[PDB]
Amino acid sequence: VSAYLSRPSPFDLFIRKSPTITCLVVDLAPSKGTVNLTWSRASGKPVNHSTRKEEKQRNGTLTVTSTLPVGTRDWIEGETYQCRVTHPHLPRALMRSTTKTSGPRAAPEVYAFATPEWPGSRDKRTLACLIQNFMPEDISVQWLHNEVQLPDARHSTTQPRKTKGSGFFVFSRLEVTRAEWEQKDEFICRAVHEAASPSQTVQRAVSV
Amino acid sequence: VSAYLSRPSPFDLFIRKSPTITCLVVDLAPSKGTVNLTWSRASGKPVNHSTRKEEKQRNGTLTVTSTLPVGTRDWIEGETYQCRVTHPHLPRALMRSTTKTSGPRAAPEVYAFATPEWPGSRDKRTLACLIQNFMPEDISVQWLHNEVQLPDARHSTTQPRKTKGSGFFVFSRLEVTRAEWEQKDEFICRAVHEAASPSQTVQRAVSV
Repeated sequence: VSAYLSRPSPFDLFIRKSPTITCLVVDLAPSKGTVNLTWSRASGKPVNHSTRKEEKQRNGTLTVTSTLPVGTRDWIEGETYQCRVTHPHLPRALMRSTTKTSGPRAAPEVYAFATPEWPGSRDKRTLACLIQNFMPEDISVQWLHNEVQLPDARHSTTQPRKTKGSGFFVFSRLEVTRAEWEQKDEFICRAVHEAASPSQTVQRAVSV
Repeated sequence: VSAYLSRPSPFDLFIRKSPTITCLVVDLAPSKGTVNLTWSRASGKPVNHSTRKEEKQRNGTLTVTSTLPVGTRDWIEGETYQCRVTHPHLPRALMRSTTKTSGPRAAPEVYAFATPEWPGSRDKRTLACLIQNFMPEDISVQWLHNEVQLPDARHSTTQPRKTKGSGFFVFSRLEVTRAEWEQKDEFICRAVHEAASPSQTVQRAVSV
C-alpha cells in the first residue's frame, strides 16, 4: 500500500494551460473496504472537483488515482496541495503534499538523432533524443512528424537523472517503420520546460 | 523498511569471473536493534561467507547490505538464492530470492556518439551511448579511453526499459573535459551481456 503525488506536467501547465496533479495509490494486496482520497490547499482556500479512477489487475494491484485540476496562477505562485489517503486497515492516514520546486532555473538542450540501420535484416529502426542541462526536473517530451504530434504511447522516456552540478537529463527513444524512416528528417523532438523562455518550448529536428 | 536483492552484474559474472549478489535493506526510520541478513540456497547446499556493510545518513536511512560471493557454474545452472531479512520490530521476516532469468536471449546493439558543442560558452561537453535490443535485462556498461577503463563514477546509466517486443534498452551519458573532447574518437562504450557471444562483450567507438 503505497502513495505518490506528482506535480503538473509542463505541457499541461504552459501549453494546454489546464494543470492537474494526481494522487496515485497502489494496493499490492486488496482487502475490500473503500480507498478514500481527500484534497486540500495549505492556504485553506477551496479546491475544485477531482476525477477518481479505479483499476484492477489480478496481478496484485488495485490502482486508484485522483486527479485534481489546479489553478495556473496559484500553482506558479507557490500554493501547496495535499492528498490525504484513507485506507480501511491502516492506523494513520497517508498524507502527501506537493508544490512548485524552487531554486535556479536552466533551459533544456535538445539533440535528436537516428540510430544506424545497416542492412541484412530482422529489425526496428529507431530515432532517439537526448535532452539535458535543465532544472528543475519537471519536463514534458514529445515527438512530432513536422507540425503534428504523435501519440505518447509511441515513445519511451527515461526518468530525469541528476548529473554533475549542471542539472538534469532525460533520454527518449522512438521506434519507427521503414516508411517513416525514409522521412526521418521530418521527425522532431520537443521539450516543454519552465526555464525555456519564450513560450517554455524548445525543439530540434532529427540531425542527419 | 524495504529490501532488494539483485542478480550478479554481467561484468562480475563473465569478465571478472567472481559473481556476487547483494541484499540491500533500507530503514527510513532507525530504532536501535540489530538488522540481520541470512543467506540460503534453495538446494540446501552451503553458501560462502558474506560481506556486511552498514552506513548512516542522518537524512533518514540506515542502509545495510550483505554481499554474497556466488559460484559461477551454480548461478549459470539456475541455483536460487534467498535473503532472509530480520529486523527487530516487524512481525514476519522479510524474504527475497533471486535466480538467473530464463527465456530467449538477444545480443545488445551499441551506438556511441558526441553531443554538438557549438561555441560561445558556459558548458559541459558530453559523450553518450545508446544500448538496445538486448534480453534478458541484466547488462554492464562501461566507458574506456582506448584500452583502459574509466572509473564508474564518471558516467550515468539509466535503468533497463522494456520496449515493443524487441527487448530492452539503456542509455549512458559521459561528461568530458575540453581536452578529452579533442580525442573523443578514442572513447569507447562497452556493453557486457550474456547473449553477446563470443566472450559476452560488445563495444563501439564514438562515431564522428
